[PDB]
Amino acid sequence: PLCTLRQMLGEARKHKYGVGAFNVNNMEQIQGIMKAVVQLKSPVILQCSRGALKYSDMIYLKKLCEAALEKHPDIPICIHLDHGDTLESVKMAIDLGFSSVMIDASHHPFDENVRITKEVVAYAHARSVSVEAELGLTEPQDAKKFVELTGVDALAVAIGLAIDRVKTISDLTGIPLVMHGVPKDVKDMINKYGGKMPDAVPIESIVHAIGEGVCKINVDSDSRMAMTGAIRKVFVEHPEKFDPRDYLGPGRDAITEMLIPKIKAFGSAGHAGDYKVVSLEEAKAWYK
Amino acid sequence: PLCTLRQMLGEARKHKYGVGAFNVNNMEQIQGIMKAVVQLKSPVILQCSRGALKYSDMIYLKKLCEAALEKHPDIPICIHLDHGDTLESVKMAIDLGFSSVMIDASHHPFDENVRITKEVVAYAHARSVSVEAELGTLVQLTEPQDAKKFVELTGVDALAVAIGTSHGAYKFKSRLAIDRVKTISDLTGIPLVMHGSSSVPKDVKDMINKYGGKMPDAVGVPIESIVHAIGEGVCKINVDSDSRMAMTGAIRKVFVEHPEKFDPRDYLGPGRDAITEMLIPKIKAFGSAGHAGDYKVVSLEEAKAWY
Ligand SMILES: [Zn+2]
Repeated sequence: PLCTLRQMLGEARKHKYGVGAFNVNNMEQIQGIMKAVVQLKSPVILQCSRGALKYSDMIYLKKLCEAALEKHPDIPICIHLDHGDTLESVKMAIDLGFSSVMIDASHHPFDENVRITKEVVAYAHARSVSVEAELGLTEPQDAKKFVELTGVDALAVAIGLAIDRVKTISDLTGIPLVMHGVPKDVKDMINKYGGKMPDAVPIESIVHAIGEGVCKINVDSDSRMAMTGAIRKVFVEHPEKFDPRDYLGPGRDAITEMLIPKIKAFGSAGHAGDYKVVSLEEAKAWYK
Repeated sequence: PLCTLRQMLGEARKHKYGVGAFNVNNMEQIQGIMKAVVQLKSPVILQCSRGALKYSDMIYLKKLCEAALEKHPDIPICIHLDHGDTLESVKMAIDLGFSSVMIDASHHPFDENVRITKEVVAYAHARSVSVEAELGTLVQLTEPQDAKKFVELTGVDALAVAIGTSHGAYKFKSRLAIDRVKTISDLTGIPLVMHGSSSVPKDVKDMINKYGGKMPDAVGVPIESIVHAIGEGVCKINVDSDSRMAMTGAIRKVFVEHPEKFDPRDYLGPGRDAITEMLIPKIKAFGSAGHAGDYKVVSLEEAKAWY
């Protein structure tokens, strides 16, 4: 059922596991993600940026998310606006039926980040909708003050040695923390088949951080790369094929295969049935 | 609004135009088709084969079609099951909200085709849903007198005819039977459908081959031939390979010119736009442009009275 971020991450915090939050932009991406979380009976957060909403003209993505919610009634599913920039973007998402939003004003000075975030929280909490915010190396007492002044349900913090910082931020704020954004397999495949990926690019570190309070792990690039590597492989190996199902299907399955190990490591496997999901309407009571 | 094939093709037949019926399998393909028909203010048939519904777990495609219906309220849009094989596949499509279904029993002897088709017609007409059937294969070309008898015995709303086309991008080695079309049209009195009608336009094929694809001998139906058939009674023209080639060609181009890109929106976006650009002159040629505002669409519930 549609689930709030507050309830889904509160459960993860209480049982020391993290939930993957996967950016989705079209049908094959949502299908690849849901096959993994359903196979591992894990809750999931589907997230969409304002750009993803533009790409799908808003309505197509809303309807694909309704499809997931209907096809897998027993999986807690949070639909979340990633990297929201303004109250106007938040209103737009809540209107589409989202159950959570991120208001990212972390590039602003502290007081202005608080001002903008507070306004979003008032609007969202009145509808039962959860709010994630960010504060950007983060003094734990500054994190505590920010959460006190704003009332956000979750806090993305600048992470990095200092794992007791994560622990301290989690203990002082008392709320779920979020960790924002590269497999050899995917990387090698893309280059093998014509790609030119940056020389950029550790799971253990993420596991370590979950144990101290990180409850939401954002994954976007990895899925994009899995799909692209799979399509490039079909294009080289079978150049006569032109039906999109012939390369998007393999791309959809690469996403699922790349996600299974991650979900297992984050620890949310098996937890989908742990709690009765609270509706947005019943959630309004949490905020009085 | 959601429209029946009987209404949409009846208008097409009365005014001597044809309506493109485009297979869709996902979001970007629907978006590409809708942008073209909305630009041209034309009717449109979005069709989903049983394979497309498998690919989309049924519900994702049902919801994407709803998104199209909601986003473009004033365009008559028929949601049609392409190449249904059994009454069970037809009940499934109707349950998903479709307004039209094709029952293809053309590979069965005449009497069996008639029997399987009658079963579908009874269930579909009882819900106001239109029915397309096929007599002739694709090589059994359609016999005009037999087509007249089949329609009288089945009551279908539209008949797919066999005149030389076929599915796929390699329809000819380097033709067709359009004289039969007028005769079938006159004898049956109903809208006719032409399957395997992608044209494999030059722009699209050249792009695939320029950027690593291997389709040097792809050949489609010339647009002039389809325009001629429309003038003789063809009202629905099925197009699938052309959209597939357009998307694939555009993705291949991005992959070569910009090997650094790996976000699917960066290549499926250009894919979607290529479908739209490919469809615009085709829709103009079919003659359906500017006709989306011609009639008030009858709901499936009201359409039950027709039967
Ligand atoms: Zn066909």
